Amino acid sequence: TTADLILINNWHVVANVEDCKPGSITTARLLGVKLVLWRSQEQNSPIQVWQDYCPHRGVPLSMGEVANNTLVCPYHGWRYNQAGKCVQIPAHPDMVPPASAQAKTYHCQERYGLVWVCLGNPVNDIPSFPEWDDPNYHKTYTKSYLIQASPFRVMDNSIDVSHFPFIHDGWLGDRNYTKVEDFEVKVDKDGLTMGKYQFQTSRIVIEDDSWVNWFRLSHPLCQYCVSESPEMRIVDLMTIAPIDEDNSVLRMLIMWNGSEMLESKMLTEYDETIEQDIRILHSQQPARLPLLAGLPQEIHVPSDRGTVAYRRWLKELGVTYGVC
Amino acid sequence: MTTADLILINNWHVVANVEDCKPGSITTARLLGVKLVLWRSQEQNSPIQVWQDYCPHRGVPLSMGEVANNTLVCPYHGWRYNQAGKCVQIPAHPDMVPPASAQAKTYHCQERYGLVWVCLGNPVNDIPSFPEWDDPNYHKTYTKSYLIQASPFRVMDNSIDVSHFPFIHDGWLGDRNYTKVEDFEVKVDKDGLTMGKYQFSWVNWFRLSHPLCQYCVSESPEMRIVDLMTIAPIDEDNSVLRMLIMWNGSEMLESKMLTEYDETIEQDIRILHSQQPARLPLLAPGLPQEIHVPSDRGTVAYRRWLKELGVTYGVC
Amino acid sequence: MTTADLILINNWHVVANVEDCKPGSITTARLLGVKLVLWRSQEQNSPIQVWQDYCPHRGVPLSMGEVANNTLVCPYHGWRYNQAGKCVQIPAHPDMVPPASAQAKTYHCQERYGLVWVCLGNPVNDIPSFPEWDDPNYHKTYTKSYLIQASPFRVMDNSIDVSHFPFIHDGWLGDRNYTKVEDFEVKVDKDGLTMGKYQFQTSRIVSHIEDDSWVNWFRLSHPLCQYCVSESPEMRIVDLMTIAPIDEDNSVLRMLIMWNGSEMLESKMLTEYDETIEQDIRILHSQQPARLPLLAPGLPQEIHVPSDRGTVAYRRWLKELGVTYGVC
Ligand code: FES
Ligand code: FES
Ligand code: FES
Ligand SMILES: [Fe+3]
Ligand SMILES: [Fe+3]
Ligand SMILES: [Fe+3]
Repeated sequence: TTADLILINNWHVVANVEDCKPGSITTARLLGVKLVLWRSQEQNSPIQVWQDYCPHRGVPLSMGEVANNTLVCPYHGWRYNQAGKCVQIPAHPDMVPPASAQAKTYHCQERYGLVWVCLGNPVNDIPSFPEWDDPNYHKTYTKSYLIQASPFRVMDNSIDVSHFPFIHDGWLGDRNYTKVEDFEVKVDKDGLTMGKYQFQTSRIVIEDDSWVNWFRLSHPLCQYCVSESPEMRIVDLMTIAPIDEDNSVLRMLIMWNGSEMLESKMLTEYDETIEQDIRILHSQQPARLPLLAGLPQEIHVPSDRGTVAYRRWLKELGVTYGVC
Repeated sequence: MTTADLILINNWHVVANVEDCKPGSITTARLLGVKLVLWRSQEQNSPIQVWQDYCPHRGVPLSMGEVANNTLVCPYHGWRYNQAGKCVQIPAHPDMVPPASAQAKTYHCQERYGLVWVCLGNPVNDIPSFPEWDDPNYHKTYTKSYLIQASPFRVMDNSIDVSHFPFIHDGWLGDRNYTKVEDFEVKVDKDGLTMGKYQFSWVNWFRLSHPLCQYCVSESPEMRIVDLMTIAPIDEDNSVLRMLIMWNGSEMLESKMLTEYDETIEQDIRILHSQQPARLPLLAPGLPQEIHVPSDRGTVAYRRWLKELGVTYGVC
Repeated sequence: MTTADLILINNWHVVANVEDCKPGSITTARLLGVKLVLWRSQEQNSPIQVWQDYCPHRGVPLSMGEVANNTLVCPYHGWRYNQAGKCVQIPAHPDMVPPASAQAKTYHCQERYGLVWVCLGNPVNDIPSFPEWDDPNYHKTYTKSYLIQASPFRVMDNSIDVSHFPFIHDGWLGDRNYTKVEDFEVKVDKDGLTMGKYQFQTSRIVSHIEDDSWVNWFRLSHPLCQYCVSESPEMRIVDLMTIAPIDEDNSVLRMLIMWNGSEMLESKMLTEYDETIEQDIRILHSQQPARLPLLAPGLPQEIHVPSDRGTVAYRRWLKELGVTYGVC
């Protein structure tokens, strides 16, 4: 579509590396752009991420096939090498393909088992995830969640902490303990950091009903969360793929230093609470996130200081896509 | 799809039947482009609140919450709104007095004839009158609601139209062998529009003081039937039709009367859904202009009335 | 919606097959954003009327009515319209003189090749010619009608294209081992767009295994109809493809197929066309932008190679004709 600079020139997860097998074709959408992801059959072949579009007659390349180290358009069989250049036009086998015959290619990097894509010029680093190679931690990935809400409303809901005892009653919050103690938030050059805050709840992951959480966003659509009890530490990297201004894909990478056998329960806790959030996200109007300044204007109370700082951060960053 | 037409925004409109709103219940409706939430506390005889279905904190519909004591509680962070619409409790800050702006947008609501009437503006006009409501010799019945994909003014146009009876209502209100329409009278003054007696047996007349409500009278030597038809204007292109039917014959006719009304309402809806343009064409304006014959005098009068009232919503 | 393009409004378009308009029948169609009603009286050999599907009294579709004698009767108040579209009876006022405005909007209709052609405007062009129609050497069959969510001009672009045969029609109209496209000529002139004889290699289900060299040729005098001749040393197949432009983004494709060979080939002829038409539709539905891009020195612009000379010439011809509907 018509996204902004902090968005176009940043890295976004569009797939799990396990989604992209050798010789395979898959698709995604990012910032209004249709993407094709493909790999040759070679062992550990790299992933190409291109705009899903043959410039000859406008057919999606994802409808084609991988042949050797090339992607072949189904309509007239033009073949594109790994750099996106047309190397063969079958109707004219002795013709040099015109230089214009080329797919639009994007930057792709595999990191944390996720496929990261930059549609522009990649001036930012991929967000840090310190536990990735820590041998004390195990990992698991949630399924993806397609959410009919603005990506910035999706992240707003993930920075929100006061909703835990209501839509997450029995999982992350306690309807008996609704008060939200004070906490600190700072927005600097490291992005947005929400400081330590304690909340009363036990988790399927029992007398352990005191958890201290904090989180950081260096990237407005990624969040690194740390949730700690005396017994265990759980971290997660949530990535929100902005399909367009009104639709999102949520993925979460979870790591924990307890027993590896907790994996099933971890995925259940996250699945339950994600779907609880999605019920609210789908209902919110207007769909795009209102920035600080028909329907009434938003109201803020002190426990909204982090979601207020997020709206302020988005404005300073110059975000206009998916917001209002 | 909202309106500034005063005759619409400053008027009363039926949005529900009172039996639909039990104590402790939450229901939804739409009126003139606005999403409404209707709720009652669980105490007996509790009043009906009708609000814009929206929490001003983070934009969640209040209808997704729950009724607790005398309050409607938003599901997202549990802000509690009392029957007057004021937020009385913000659970994250139990000792804080909520901001003055933590307020639901509330609308006027009145129960009359067993229906829930709502005014979204200033209630300048009054609810249409219905004399037989106070008459112990008349039984009453309510049709189900009918959702119609047509402009509410085209819906009312079809109810003022009387020459179609022998065609789409053949066998029920008309007879294909008697198609000629005899002369009848219609006047528009500032009591509204009033169809003079006519007959296709049954002698009928009707009047509208409200452009989307109709009071019909149908009389025979045996008995007389009155109905109050109300057309809820959801937006410019969608309507909810209800009828309140009263009659002074045997009460056991109810099942048949409901069937006769159901048959002919559905015959009308088949026409209403097909008509183009969707908005009602007013007089003197790639589709040709309307044609009028003498038996259209009532629907012509209706188009003239709507122009004098200044209607622009759902009309062209 | 509608178009002011004269080449489209003042031209003839197929909207139905004559077999779907029985005496006494009412059917519907849509053409260039206009809703049509097609009807016939019960009489033997009655003509087909094609009118705007609209009663000017209160705006009801006349197609919801019924045919009575030689009139179409609106269901709402029973106004009766004769074959010329004039209202002859207003039942509420049986003695009145119906106003001149009580008249359906009527269009030009003409049955040819067993198809119903309609002109919404002033017919300055003729229905395209299909010489084999009157040849008793030739058998005929009609495909079913295919609703396609693509611009009618993209649908025709795909039918002018020949280099795609060995790919999406591999095993039917081409061979993945013979993908080179021989040279051929194209002309845009008084006749419209003509692709000269083009030889390609394939065996086909409608002929013998060794009959594996075919020669195609086609002419469009009308930008949404195509007369195509496909010939081998063993058989000659001709077809008249017609694309009904429902609106800018939706089309109805019909094909009338004739061949000079055994009448028993009919089932195989319909199988081949159905299989290849559906392969073409899979591509058509995927193409973006939806409207056909014209020539012009967001999405990257089209590239053209020499075997595109016919589809390039088509884009040039459409601009020369003044087409703006369904093109970009
Ligand atoms: S459209 Fe891709 S090769 Fe022609
Ligand atoms: S959205 Fe209603 S309490 Fe926060
Ligand atoms: S709308 Fe056709 S006769 Fe009245
Ligand atoms: Fe949550
Ligand atoms: Fe009726
Ligand atoms: Fe084809």
